[PDB]
Amino acid sequence: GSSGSSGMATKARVMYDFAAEPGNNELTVTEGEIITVTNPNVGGGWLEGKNNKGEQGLVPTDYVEILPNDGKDPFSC
Repeated sequence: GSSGSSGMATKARVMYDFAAEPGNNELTVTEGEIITVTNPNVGGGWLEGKNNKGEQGLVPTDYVEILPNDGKDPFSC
């Protein structure tokens, strides 16, 4: 029926409101705002996420902490 245990659709929640300079390879996000993770492993401790607009930019993993996915559910409790 389904495919994948953890899932490919990774999500991350912003802990602190971060701003990206105009005309830069960075993305602008806000605290509480969630986005789609595409490249969580860029190189150095950064990740690439896309916004509703469809734009992609670099964001400091220190500002946003990726959230886990639905892990293998436990057997009949």
